[PDB]
Amino acid sequence: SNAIAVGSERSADGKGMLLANPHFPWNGAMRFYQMHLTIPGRLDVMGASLPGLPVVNIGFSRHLAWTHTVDTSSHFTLYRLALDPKDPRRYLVDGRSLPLEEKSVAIEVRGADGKLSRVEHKVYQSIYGPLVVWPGKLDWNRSEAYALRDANLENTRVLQQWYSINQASDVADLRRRVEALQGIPWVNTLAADEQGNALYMNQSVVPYLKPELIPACAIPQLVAEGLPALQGQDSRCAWSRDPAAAQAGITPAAQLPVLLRRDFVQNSNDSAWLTNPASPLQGFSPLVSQEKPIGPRARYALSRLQGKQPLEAKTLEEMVTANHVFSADQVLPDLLRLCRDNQGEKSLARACAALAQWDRGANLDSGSGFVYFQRFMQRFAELDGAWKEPFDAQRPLDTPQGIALDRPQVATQVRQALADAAAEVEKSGIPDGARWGDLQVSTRGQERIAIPGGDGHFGVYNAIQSVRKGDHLEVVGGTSYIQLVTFPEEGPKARGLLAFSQSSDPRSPHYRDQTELFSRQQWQTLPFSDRQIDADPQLQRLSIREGSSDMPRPTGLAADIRWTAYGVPHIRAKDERGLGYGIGYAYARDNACLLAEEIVTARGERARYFGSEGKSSAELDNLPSDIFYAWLNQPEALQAFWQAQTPAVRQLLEGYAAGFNRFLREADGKTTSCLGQPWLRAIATDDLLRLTRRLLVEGGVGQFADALVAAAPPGAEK
Repeated sequence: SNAIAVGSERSADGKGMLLANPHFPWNGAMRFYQMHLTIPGRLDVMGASLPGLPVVNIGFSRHLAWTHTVDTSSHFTLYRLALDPKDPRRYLVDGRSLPLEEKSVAIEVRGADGKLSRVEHKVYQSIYGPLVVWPGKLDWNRSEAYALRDANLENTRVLQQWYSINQASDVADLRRRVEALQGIPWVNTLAADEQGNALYMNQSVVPYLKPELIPACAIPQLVAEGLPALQGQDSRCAWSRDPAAAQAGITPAAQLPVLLRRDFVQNSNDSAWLTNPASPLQGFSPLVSQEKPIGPRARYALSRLQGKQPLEAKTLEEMVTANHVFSADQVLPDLLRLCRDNQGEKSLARACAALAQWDRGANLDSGSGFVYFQRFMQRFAELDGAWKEPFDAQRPLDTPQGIALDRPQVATQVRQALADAAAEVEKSGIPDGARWGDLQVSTRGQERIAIPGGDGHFGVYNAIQSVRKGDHLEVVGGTSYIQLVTFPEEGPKARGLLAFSQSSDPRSPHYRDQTELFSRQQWQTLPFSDRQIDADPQLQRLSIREGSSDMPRPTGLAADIRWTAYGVPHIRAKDERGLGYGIGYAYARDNACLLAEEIVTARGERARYFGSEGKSSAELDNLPSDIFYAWLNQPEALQAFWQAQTPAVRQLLEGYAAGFNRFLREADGKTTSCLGQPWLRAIATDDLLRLTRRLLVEGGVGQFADALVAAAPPGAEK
């Protein structure tokens, strides 16, 4: 993801400005959805949300705009267990042998003969949490095992936190509300307001270790490799408690990175360190933020942001729409000289021709030199000491740079890498003169739409990730909800797109209408004021209600919904229950089948409906996925989560479930491709809690779902 907030000292109008370019999946449980929420007098926010959540996750209001990027802080720790020498199912803490707890979950599996069979699976747990096995790295033998403690399993505040963000007035209010609750699971927050403040916060839920414990409690070999691993045989390595923290064991808000400026702040998934290089952020826990070389996207952004010239909205938009492959700036000059040094090497002629004509872009009409450049860079990354100027901590924005062609060993390996890359490109089936837009597409029914952009690891700010499918590259994730917000006199001016369009259902009018615009890179107004909404010739309006009494006076659930162009709903209600009612109904109209599928996943019922050979939209096998979510979303966990919700959040969720179900009752297939399927059914608030918790652990134990399912104690092997 990318984010840039510009303040009064650098903006062309002297006010705040925000570019939100989150990079997220184009399908599944993290597919963004645009909506505008209003409870007149006290809530008025617009942006995009994630499936099943009745709050705006990235968006803007009258005076404020905010967005998020995945951060580099740890949101869990691994614990290396010391096993009981007498018993591999017991482990030692302060030399005392403790038994592992055993939790069995039962999964129903649809077999080839259509019958259901029951599968029982044991999940072993320690005082820290479940055991995890990565064969060859985190084993469970007779000496050691590994447990995982996820900090967000106890974060019952996540929905309250975004509802609170949705009510924030300006940057200072937003900061207060986030630091007060500490409900953000695993993202940075960047924001700008009309008075020209630009805010960066690494304010998320992070395991807390007092500084004196961190070197003693770490596992050096695992930490050096990138895992937050601690000594689990020592009770002194438990997360530290500080009553200023909102949650037992997490890092107090005052110890997390914050930068409040009036020039700019930026983040492209590196640490807090170089958010703005004029004020580096340093001295934090390694669980929080480290001074690691920035990736090419952030290096690109900083190359465009530094200096003293004022920044216009158009400048930020074109940082996305230029599709510049910034990694080429570092190697392509040296690479093209090697090409000029080896004319008549027939093995390099096509590659060198394509790389020389190339516009250095990932545009629809960029030539095949992009493909040659990608395959080369995949090999260049594996070479040792091939940079002319290696990374230099005192030049962290300008290094590494160039190829060390003057060393004949580097020259030999680089030329071989280019030959191998050329061979791979030509081995694969791609026409002569094919262009990048001819290769990378998003399928919509039986047709394709050409998609610009390229992988973010090549320094394309418009990051697009794709996989080979048949004859093409199918987009699976990247640029998603785009929002560029400025604050002129009359109200917030928001511009952007939802790259993959509002609806995942091929029957919907809003299945590919913004994707056509994304292909052409034509961003649109995001209408927010009543005047803007009223000016839309596509405007449609629906009022819905159901429930208690209903008279001699207004009772029950009620919402007013207006849709503007591209199927963007604007939901007005007098309370949270009515607001949720409108959200659930509108979301179901566009995405009922998606939500039903993701609820099956979060209920651990994939194998029941689809058998063991299928996968979830997260690409986990159905039965391991079911085991994980049956373990994650046990009744006791859901009940405790529900009991911790505020009245307002409970009401939002109750309304959402009722509005979703209202659409299902009335649907006749106009926009719903799965009517009649046994897994498309009425939902409950528990189902929304299952989705919420599934999202909660995406920064923690969820990433280890396969490792949890694989964790079993050794037998009698040598």
